[PDB]
Amino acid sequence: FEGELKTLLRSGKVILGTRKTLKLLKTGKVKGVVVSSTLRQDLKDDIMTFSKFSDIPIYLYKGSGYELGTLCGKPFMVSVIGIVDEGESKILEF
RNA sequence: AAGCCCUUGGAGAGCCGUAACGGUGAGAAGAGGGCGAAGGUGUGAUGGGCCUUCCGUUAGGAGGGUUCUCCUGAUCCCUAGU
Repeated sequence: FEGELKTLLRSGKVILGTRKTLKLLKTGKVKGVVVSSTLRQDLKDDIMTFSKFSDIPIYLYKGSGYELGTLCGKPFMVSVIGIVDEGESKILEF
């Protein structure tokens, strides 16, 4: 997973944070979403509800928002990642 | 006003902020808003009560003024922190 995520952020277009990627999910404008396991429960089952209405891949990350933020290189936590453009990586088949 | 809420917005190797601790992608600053102390300002009140002058000096009667610019201040009151 980390191999594709390295390539995804190098060339693709990405959205960090719950609020911005939650609105795009309701209108069906994200290719895919990855969720860390430490996200708040009220927001996690909102992701799962709106995902069944549009057939968008959902990936459940094992770690927390801190080692998900560190993978992106961003100095603080990111709990939800919205994939709006794959770029050239091969992540969207998961 | 503090505090807590609501839309928008989208930040980092940084920004915002306190008397201090601090806050932030689980969404900061910036823009607008909602609920919101003690008190204050009007009305209550050409009502009083306060200072004062003159006459008759019995009973009383007839007038005048009650404005303006600042400072300090609780161990009383309400409001948030830690």
